Amino acid sequence: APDSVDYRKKGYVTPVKNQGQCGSCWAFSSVGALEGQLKKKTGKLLNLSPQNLVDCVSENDGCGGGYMTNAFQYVQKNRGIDSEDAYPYVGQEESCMYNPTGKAAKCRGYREIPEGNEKALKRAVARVGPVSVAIDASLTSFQFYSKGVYYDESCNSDNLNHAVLAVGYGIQKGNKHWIIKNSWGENWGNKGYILMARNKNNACGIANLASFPKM
Ligand SMILES: *C(#N)C1=NC([C][C][C]N2[C][C][C][C][C]2)=[C]C(C2=[C]C(C(F)(F)F)=[C][C]=[C]2)=N1
Repeated sequence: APDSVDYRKKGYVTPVKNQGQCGSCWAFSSVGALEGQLKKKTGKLLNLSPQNLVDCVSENDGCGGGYMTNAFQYVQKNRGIDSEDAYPYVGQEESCMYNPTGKAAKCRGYREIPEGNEKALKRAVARVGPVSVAIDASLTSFQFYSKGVYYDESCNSDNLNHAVLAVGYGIQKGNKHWIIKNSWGENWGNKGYILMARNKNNACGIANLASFPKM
């Protein structure tokens, strides 16, 4: 469709994951944006290791939460991130066991979308690929999402408490959206995904903490 993109159809997006009981959403957001850039740069991707991030990004709080920017900084400084197959997800924080022989991607830094600018976010998604985004995911209504374009007037754009991955944008039945990849399993939402309101005054803080890795 004109003025839309869906990166899942272009091979930039791996299967939806389940973080389990661990607060590693940021590690799944981060590996997601890295996966997209792997495909962009090399023509192929593989699953990258969230557990590598949870365990080794000491600036974040493991299963207590974190920021995607810190993970990108880590992959750059560490000269790599392992594959999921080299360093599998266990759902709790463990000692850092990074080994460069399982290295599957690299990072030369990151950029942040100007705060609150959805138009800038759309150009990022159009010109880069999948972009890491933070949202207010606290509402009951967010959690019980199944179909349509999500909008709730109660969403607080200043309460950013959950990390997700913007993998496209479009319009459905006259409602502009972002295609959002979550890490609560394929059972959640619509096969792991949520369509969130686009251009509805930065609904849920969608454009407030957006970043992508340079590769
Ligand atoms: C993700 N996952 C995640 N987890 C946490 C800790 C657990 C939060 N809590 C939410 C309600 C129900 C059960 C558990 C914290 C964060 C977090 C993420 C961000 C970011 F901006 F990066 F999106 C900011 C603050 C906290 N994410």
